Amino acid sequence: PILEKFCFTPHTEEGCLSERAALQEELQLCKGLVQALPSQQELPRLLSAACRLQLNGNLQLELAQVLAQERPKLPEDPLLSGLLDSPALKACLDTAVENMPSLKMKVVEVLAGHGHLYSRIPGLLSPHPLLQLSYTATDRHPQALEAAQAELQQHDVAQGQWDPADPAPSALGSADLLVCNCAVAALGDPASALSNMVAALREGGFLLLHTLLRGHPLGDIVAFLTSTEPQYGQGILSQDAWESLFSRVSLRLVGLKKSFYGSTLFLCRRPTPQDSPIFLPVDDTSFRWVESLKGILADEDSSRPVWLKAINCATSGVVGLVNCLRREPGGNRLRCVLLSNLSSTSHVPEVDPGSAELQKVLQGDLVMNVYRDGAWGAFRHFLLEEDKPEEPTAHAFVSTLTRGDLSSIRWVCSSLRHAQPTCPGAQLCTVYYASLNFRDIMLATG
Repeated sequence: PILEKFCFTPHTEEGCLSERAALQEELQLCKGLVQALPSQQELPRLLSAACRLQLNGNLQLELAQVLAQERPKLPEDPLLSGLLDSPALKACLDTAVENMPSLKMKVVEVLAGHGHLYSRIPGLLSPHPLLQLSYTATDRHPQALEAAQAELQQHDVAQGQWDPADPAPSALGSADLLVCNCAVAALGDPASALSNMVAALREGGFLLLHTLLRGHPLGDIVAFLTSTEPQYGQGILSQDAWESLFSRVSLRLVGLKKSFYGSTLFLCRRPTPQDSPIFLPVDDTSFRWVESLKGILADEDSSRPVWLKAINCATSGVVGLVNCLRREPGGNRLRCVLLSNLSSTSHVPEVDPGSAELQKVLQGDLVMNVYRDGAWGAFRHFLLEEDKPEEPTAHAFVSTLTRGDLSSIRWVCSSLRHAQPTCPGAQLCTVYYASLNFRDIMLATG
């Protein structure tokens, strides 16, 4: 079985990877070499080689090319691909999948050869049982991404010839989701590439963009490097620079995921033609709102989106209601807004049409808009940790978790922790040395 956890997820989060210890050590290593102009990781080795040839007046040429760095191993560096291995990628992909009028998803990757997302993205969508995915990876040159062609084949992907700078090919046409991995890939120009992508992006689609932010320590460090290649430097931009860049192409930022050192992950949704939205209260306890909603959904001719908003009670289950309604005919109009605060001291934002928050969520236009404890977010599914739970216990018994295999033998908590069976004529005894007999081997062996 697929084991998951149903967790709340803020739309905008900061300091995602701060918990990781290895990433902090990597940042310390990279800044140490940067200081005064050391690890098995590729990026610290690259900086060590840059400092090695010259402590001063280093050739941009010599640091740029060096053995063990010609490979695109930077994306394999934990610092650069930290967020992708984090749950932020899964949350963004779930957000993209959820807000689709159809059950099929069309995703295209730009500069896929360097991005390498083609290997990682398709796996994360396997847990969705009904989702059907059509993946296509595009890179500037045919020889680019020539390696790993078997890795592409094992997944249901297609090659590409699109270079983002030029207008998108008609073959890609309209796609639900665009993934770039701009952190490692090189874009000719930010505004031009964004214009081309938004041209390729369908109406109401999503643009998932991964970038390193300028003005941050690691951002400045990468800015110093790759100075030989101007295109990569243009990819590195300020957070406000990216925010302004999105607006110019009329692309609205639905969500943002940021790392503690500076690596960030942008998610944007192409605006859809503004339509007057219906409003229906869904907090009535008598459930008489079903008839009112039943009538509205009946008029399938109307294309007005319908907003079910519950604000009276945090326990209202409108989330599942809209989840089930969307599948049924005429469900494309449904969109949810719920205010569920778990703390009384927390305040409730106003959802009046005049108020700003409702306008902002309408502009975002996401199906799920759940506000809890001062942050707009939506519930998401994450695979839970594989390791079995363990706790300190005074009572435990040796058990073979899998019959017939000795490698499984491990200590497990014992029912004696409760000691209810103890009674007069029976007593509990500590065990210092426990012997093994033939029958024990026969049992463990299976």
